[PDB]
Amino acid sequence: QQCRSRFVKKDGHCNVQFINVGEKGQRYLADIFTTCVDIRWRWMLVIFCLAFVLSWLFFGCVFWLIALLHGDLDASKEGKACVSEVNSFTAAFLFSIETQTTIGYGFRCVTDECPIAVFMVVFQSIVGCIIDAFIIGAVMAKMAKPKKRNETLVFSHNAVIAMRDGKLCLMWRVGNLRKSHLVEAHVRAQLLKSRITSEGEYIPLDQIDINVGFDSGIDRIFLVSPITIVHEIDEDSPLYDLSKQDIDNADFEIVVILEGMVEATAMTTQCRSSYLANEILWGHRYEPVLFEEKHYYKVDYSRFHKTYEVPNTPLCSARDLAEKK
Amino acid sequence: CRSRFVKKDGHCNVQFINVGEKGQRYLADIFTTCVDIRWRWMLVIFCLAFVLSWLFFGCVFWLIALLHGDLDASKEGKACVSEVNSFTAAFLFSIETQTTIGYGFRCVTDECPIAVFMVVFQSIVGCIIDAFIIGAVMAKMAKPKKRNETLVFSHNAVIAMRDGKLCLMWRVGNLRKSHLVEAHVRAQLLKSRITSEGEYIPLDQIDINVGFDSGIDRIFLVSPITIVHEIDEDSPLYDLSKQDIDNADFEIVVILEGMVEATAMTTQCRSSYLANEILWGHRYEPVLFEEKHYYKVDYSRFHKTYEVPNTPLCSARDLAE
Amino acid sequence: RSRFVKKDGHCNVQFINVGEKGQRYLADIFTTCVDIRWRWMLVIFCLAFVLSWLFFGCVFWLIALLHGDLDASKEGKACVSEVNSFTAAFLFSIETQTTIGYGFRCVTDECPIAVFMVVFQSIVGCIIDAFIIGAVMAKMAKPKKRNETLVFSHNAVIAMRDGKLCLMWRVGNLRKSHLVEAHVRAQLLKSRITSEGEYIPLDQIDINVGFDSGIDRIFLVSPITIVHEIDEDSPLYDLSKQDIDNADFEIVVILEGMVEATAMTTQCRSSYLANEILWGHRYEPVLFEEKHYYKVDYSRFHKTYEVPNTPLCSARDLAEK
Amino acid sequence: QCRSRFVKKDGHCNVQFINVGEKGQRYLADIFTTCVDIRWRWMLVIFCLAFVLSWLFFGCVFWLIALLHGDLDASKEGKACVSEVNSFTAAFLFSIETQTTIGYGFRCVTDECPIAVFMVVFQSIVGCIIDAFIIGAVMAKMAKPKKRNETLVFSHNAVIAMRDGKLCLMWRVGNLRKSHLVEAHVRAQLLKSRITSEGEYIPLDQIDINVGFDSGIDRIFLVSPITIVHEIDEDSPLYDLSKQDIDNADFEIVVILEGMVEATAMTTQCRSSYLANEILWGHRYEPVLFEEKHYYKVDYSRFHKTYEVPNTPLCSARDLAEKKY
Ligand SMILES: [K+]
Ligand SMILES: [Sr+2]
Ligand SMILES: [Sr+2]
Repeated sequence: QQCRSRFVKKDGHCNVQFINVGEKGQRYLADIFTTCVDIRWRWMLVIFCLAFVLSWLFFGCVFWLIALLHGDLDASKEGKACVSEVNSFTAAFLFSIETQTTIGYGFRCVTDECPIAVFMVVFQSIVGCIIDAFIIGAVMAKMAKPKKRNETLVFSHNAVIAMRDGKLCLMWRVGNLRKSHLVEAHVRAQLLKSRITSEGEYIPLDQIDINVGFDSGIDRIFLVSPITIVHEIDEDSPLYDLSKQDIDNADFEIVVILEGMVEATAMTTQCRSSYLANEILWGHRYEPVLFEEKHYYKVDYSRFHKTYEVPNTPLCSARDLAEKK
Repeated sequence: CRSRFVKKDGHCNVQFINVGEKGQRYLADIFTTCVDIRWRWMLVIFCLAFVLSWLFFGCVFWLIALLHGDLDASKEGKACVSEVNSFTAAFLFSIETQTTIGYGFRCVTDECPIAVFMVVFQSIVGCIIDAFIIGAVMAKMAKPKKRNETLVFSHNAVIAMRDGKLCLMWRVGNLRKSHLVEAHVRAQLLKSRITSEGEYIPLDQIDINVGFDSGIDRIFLVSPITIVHEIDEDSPLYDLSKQDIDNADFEIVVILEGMVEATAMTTQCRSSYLANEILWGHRYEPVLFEEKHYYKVDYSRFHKTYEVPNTPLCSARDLAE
Repeated sequence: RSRFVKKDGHCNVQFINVGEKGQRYLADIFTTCVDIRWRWMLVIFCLAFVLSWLFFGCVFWLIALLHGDLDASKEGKACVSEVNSFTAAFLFSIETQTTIGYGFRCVTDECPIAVFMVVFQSIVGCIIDAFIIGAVMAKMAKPKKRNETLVFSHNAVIAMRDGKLCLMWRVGNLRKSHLVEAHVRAQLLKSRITSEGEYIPLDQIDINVGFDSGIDRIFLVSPITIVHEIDEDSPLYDLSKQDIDNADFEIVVILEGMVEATAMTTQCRSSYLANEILWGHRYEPVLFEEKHYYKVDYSRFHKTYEVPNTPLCSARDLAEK
Repeated sequence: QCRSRFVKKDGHCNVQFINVGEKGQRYLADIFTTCVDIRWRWMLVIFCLAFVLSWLFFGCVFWLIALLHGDLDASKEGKACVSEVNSFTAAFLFSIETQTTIGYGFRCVTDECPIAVFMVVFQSIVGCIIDAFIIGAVMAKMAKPKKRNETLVFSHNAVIAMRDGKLCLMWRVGNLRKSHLVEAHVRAQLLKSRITSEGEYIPLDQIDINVGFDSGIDRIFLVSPITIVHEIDEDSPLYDLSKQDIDNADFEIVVILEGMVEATAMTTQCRSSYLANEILWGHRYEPVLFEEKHYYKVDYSRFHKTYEVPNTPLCSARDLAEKKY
């Protein structure tokens, strides 16, 4: 048994990667989009709250400092000056809130007594506008543009290698839950092996192909109802020599690919799966999915992941039939 | 009289009965929720949500104001949020503050630390739901949905003589000037078969070689062109009689795939011909509008054909025998 | 003979009657915003929004005069502290829609309908602002549809190479950006009559440049020539030099390509007309070596010279016969 | 030794194109290109200066209309359209209030100035217009991903190997991050300068390397770094090369691995080559994807290294072809 070396659909990559050079640095150099991917709904709101609240507290503190520096402290008696109608540090609170949130309560109005105040408040306003633009841009970017949803495609696990049209074939079918059929639906079949070269060397992992009809052009299936993609057996095929004990006591991963174009959005969907050692039940044909009605046709998934029996099949190897000249 | 898997265009029968796995959120409350609520009721839902936000905030301010300074009225009363004597005062205060309106008729005074705390929280709330609503209304101008406008198939298809053999033919019609990039084309035959071992297979799909290996499938489409399918030994329509053609045992589905300019939408088109639109003989009337500098076409006669005087009926391998 | 059907070389096509299925339902916003393209839409929308301002000003003025004709001043104040009905209401609407809190007038508790009405106008104003800002964002962010940076050549360069006849065409890229998944095609347009004796005004034939062999996906950083070897499968296998000059066959080339950092599939069309032909010509070695540096220069791109010696109509005859 | 790729992507290292200006002039006529060229180095200052110059222009025009008509013409009587301002700073601050929609109640306008209301409604309109322009400009960079990533990478060291009774030009490709690719092409192109049959010096030209385009083994499903075979044959143009021929001569093997990043719309691809000596005769590759006892973990520490094969034939392809018979 192996039960690894595949994408995380069944089992998985099993503790991905190992200690190496890494080179996955400068995360915050371009974290504009990665953070929006990672932050998630859990604490984005509090991130914005804390960032922008500290943003106006810094400026409120500097207004408080300049108010202490100039104006009232020079002469508290009479002294027509700035910080009118407000006092202390609550003055800084209210001024910062009114100016940042563009609220016009009008209790405090700066004047010619503080010529630096106009420059200070205009710089504050432009910085606040920039920060608001950043916030709204981030919220827009996370909400609408990405679409992480691809589960409407499903690969039936149970599969069969058996008789068909006078020859042998191993088959697999796909299903969908809703409408909006795919466009340019490819299909592939790859087999995981371990080999030793003729010169002599241990190759740990090897990829070999299964001819599902790439050169015949029968791969672009128009999928509205489940269909069983098959593979005829021949001497060119790498599986012409397999027995029951051979298939049962040896492990090979038939990884499958159904990369497809979902409707509308330009997200290239792609699904992966494999059958490890025993999911292929020899001599177990498939059942009809017919749900015919007098008026038109529909179907439900009340018979998936099962099989009908066949008692009369050549219980032998693929080349055994070729032996019978 | 069969299933007719062809989708909405032309004949239409596609659906599913039982429900699998659906949920984890309204439907997305992310983007499909905005998709389904197009035009109707989305403005109503969000505007009622926002006005209920004002109602909640103003109710809280009214409660805190009546708790704080309403008890000692008619005796000085230098409490916070002055100029309040009823619910309407605090309600309109919330209206101004959340709409960042600076009327100034309202007041906040000092020594009311809870008031400023709630003011900053409600300001943040107003800002964040303003961002949410602007992002939501943005999505209306995000996905352009179209299934027409320089892409359509033909209501008429026919099998007829042509140089070499009989051929199934079909054209694709257009509306405007715009062209198509990577124009695929495919034909599939749906029928029923029985395995030699013996078992009922009502559903079987076979391919029609329109020249996938020969490379004649990417058509530069500016005027309608009749894609044709030759007849050979590999084809399943090698020799069938008139009873076969007027019988209903096969269905021809035709599929086109393209990408309109200045967009990333993989447009797909599907059409059907069961047993009746295909006719024996006949020929398409040419679009013969070759004139001076005035270059024109007209699809007024697009869906029509005429009849050949005399044509062979069977032929096939008659020369060898 | 002159019914050209391309776009970038010369000529075009037009449509008449065509059933008129391309009728706008005004349900499309992106196309409407694209069509104007910064010409007059800013003016259209600013006048739309200021007429909304005037509508609101008029309705506030009407309600004010409704209350104004009742109290007639010299009473317990009013809902709005103003005397000039039109100007005060207009400025009130302006400042409220712009969130300006000048506060020269008041609100009072005598007009709850005024509170309801200002709530509705604030909602309408925020929705309209969101709509306009979203439209501007959608139009500006979506690119201008450049569709350039790839250029074709002038005339067919039918000549000899490696002892065989061949047509060649080069491609220029003035910028530095490269292409991904660059296809290449070549279609010949002509007129044909079938063996049965019927007229086909327009017929397309393919000119393979490497399909089914893999040599069509060029990695384009230096201007490279694409050539078509002459074989039996080629249509113009052997024919006189005078007739091809008299002939009006049209060669159209397609260089579908993907430009970096986008999702738009570019495509280019060219014009090679048979009325002018340069038989037996060869281009210039654009590649120049600069010791430590390498370069090419497009000053001689649209130029070719003549080989002093070249076989004429070197067919199977006189080479095997 | 002319070429187009030295060791790595963007390895042109030459002069920019000259004598062409047909469609490379109107750089500023576009907005997206201007946003792409500019970065956060100076954008803050650009927006700041634009919007503050709008401020100054509006303040100046309000001050000019105040001089034209108002209270300063006849200082007596309170009949004026501003209850304040008789100074540049006050008018500027009023312009700031109007632009940033603060809402200070310190000043207002009188009904006898229809110009004033016309001016301020145009003021609000243009304020909204430039606010929308700024927010869209700042949005453009945040949402659309423009940074280039290098999750996939080639191998520095490549070898020519005597494997499976034939000869190959072995090379493998590594993936840094865990993410996978969709529709993974692979190509190999030889750059050379030749002379035609009649005797003309052909400039730089490209020839193809048959990695299995027709056999269909090019769409590799990449979760473990896998080598690429070539299976040198008589049809290949590398047959006549000998042991010293590769060293004395030179040739550029450009490799492209066009791929699709997960859940996006970018057709990423990478370019690399080997000049004349990076290819080592014989040699093999260590099991970089070494099996770990529990499950699969892979270390790339030994990625760019090779193991010296004890004994392999050292001759040309024609030599082995003739030695066979
Ligand atoms: K092929
Ligand atoms: Sr605002
Ligand atoms: Sr694409």
